[PDB]
Amino acid sequence: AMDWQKITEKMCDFIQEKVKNSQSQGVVLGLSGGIDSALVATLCKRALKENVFALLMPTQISNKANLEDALRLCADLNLEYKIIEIQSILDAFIKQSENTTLVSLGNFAARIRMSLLYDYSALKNSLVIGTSNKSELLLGYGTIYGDLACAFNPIGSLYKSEIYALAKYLNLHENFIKKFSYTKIDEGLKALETNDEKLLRTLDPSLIAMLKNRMQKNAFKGKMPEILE
Amino acid sequence: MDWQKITEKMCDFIQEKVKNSQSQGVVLGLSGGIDSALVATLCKRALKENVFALLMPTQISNKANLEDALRLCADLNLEYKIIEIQSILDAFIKQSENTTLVSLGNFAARIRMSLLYDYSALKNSLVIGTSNKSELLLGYGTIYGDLACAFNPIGSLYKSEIYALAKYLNLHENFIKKGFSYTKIDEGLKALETNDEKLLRTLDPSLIAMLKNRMQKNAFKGKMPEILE
Repeated sequence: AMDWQKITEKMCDFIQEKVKNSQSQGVVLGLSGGIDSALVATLCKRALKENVFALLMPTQISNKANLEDALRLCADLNLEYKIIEIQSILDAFIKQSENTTLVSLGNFAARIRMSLLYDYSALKNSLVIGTSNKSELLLGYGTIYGDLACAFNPIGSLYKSEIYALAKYLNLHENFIKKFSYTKIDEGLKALETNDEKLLRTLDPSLIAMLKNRMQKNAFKGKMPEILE
Repeated sequence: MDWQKITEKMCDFIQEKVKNSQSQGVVLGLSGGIDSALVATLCKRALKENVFALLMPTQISNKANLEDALRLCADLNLEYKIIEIQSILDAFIKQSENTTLVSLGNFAARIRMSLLYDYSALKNSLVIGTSNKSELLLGYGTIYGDLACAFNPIGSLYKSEIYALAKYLNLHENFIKKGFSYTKIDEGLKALETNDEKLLRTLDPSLIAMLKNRMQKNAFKGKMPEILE
């Protein structure tokens, strides 16, 4: 357990600092209906008031709780937004692809969202604020140039488990929390990162072997392209 | 300067990235420009059969760029695919609220990077970049567009050096047409980078003011997103 009031203020400062030190007037984020997203949208409204904009980009719109939740948020925060259903763009890429896996579909969709976010950011003279947490950053869940693309990110050093607790501190709607203590994954991640050789022996070796396996093979995502000299 | 040695250094580099990777080879975008063609030439020398190119013009009618790119592929025995992207592009534009030559170009660049990344998964390969140092310093490229790649062998060579190296490697003349010399821009860029206060007083101040103005406002393209701590 830690100091959320102080953490929150630190984050708002940081957000304000990026916008003041920039030629931009505000930020835009993608808002999917997940806890990270909603957290970042909350902080942004606290920090920037009217200068916030969200794109909601599901691939299909029918009856997904995610959209319900996303929209209930936008209305609640008085956040300006636009729903853009991306199946069409996605179909057009798929027709040019020679591979038809789901993984391939997810990667496209992630980069379609980044392209739209960036297009709107030029429109609105704004920065793109990232929403990846430290767990997903260490494990390389994201797509490079996908949801990993942004100008900055206030929550990139908080583990998933910390996100939950922070969200609870800020009274985010319960649907975010539904769908403090660290999970086993987060604790192993944290132990490895802080070389807590002490907790490490406590933990399950098979788990650690996989946590190590992931971060190793996906480290290139946190790095710039290597230019030869 | 010593092209034979530079060539061999680059081939080593390219081989070193593929060996040290889970990947079997590389894939690049091939537009018909000198950088591209140069990189494709190096790749075939370095990796033989393990190279693949995507040619993604926005429209296909009778552009010399396509002729030149295809002439290259056949001549190098490079495996490739032509993907005309105007459909994907129409699909984005339809969701955009800001029509602008700049807006289009950016979508186009990010479409190409998405297809490159998709084919790279398909072929279990890395995406090799093709930006030269001049374009890197001046911030011509699109972030997460043509700036997105795993690595880049030519990112430290100025445009003027590209031309000379190309001439050394006997690239088809159409690339060169459209004892070497640096352009004014490149020499100013080089002078600034290497703090040659000596050549600097030689040069035109208006030029330098602009070179400085560019690199300053586009330095964020060479940097990762800033995460708050």
